[PDB]
Amino acid sequence: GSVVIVGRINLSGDTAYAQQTRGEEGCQETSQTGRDKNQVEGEVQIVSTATQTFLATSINGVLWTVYHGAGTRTIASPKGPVTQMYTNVDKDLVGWQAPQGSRSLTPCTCGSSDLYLVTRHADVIPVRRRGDSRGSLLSPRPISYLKGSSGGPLLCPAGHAVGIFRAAVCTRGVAKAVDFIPVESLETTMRSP
Ligand SMILES: COc1cnc(O[C@@H]2C[C@@H](C(=O)N[C@]3(C(=O)NS(=O)(=O)C4CC4)C[C@H]3C(F)F)N(C(=O)[C@@H](NC(=O)OC(C)(C)C)C(C)(C)C)C2)c2cc(Cl)ccc12
Ligand SMILES: [Zn+2]
Repeated sequence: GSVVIVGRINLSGDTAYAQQTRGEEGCQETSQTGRDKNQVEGEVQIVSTATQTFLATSINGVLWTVYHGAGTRTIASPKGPVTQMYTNVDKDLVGWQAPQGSRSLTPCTCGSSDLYLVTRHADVIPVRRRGDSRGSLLSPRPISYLKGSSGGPLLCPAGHAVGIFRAAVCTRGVAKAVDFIPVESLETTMRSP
């Protein structure tokens, strides 16, 4: 069964918003065939498997997501199922060639410590960088709020990609910090055989 795009999050205007593009009745048939003729748009895709939903971000012409979500699955497309270009189980990283219409985010180079996490609801949460792959939430949020948001981007104030949200540093149901795949790790993945 293929991963299916069910929505999108637009990050290029003055407003971050989500738009749902697929219901439940179509997801299952689209998953079995891997054929989805719906048009793609935006930097972030809301994707689903059998019973789980998460995010996928376009960076350097690749649509990236978490392995813990996608596994080795193909993604549904107008021509049929698309096989992964990249997979790093140790990094929890998967990638397919970006679909037509998906705009890629720019990798951040200003080395900002002030970061913004993008949720599946297109809510933008401020994060302070605490290392290469860690950031603390300025306002701690319960774990329940962050569920279904892995694969989404960490952005700098200029709106460039800093990382991909992978895990939360949880203490008694509260997420105090977030673990992310740095954008320099994605660049290493695209360069190595
Ligand atoms: C294949 O490799 C891997 C697979 N899986 C990994 O992590 C899994 C998935 C990830 C998760 O739930 N993702 C979220 C998520 O939203 N997932 S999802 O979209 O719901 C998914 C089910 C579709 C963003 C979370 C959200 F819940 F907050 N995990 C945690 O957030 C855990 N915290 C944790 O481990 O924090 C550290 C790292 C500090 C110990 C808690 C305790 C919350 C379960 C556990 C890998 C992590 C790393 Cl670093 C490297 C490789 C990994
Ligand atoms: Zn930047």
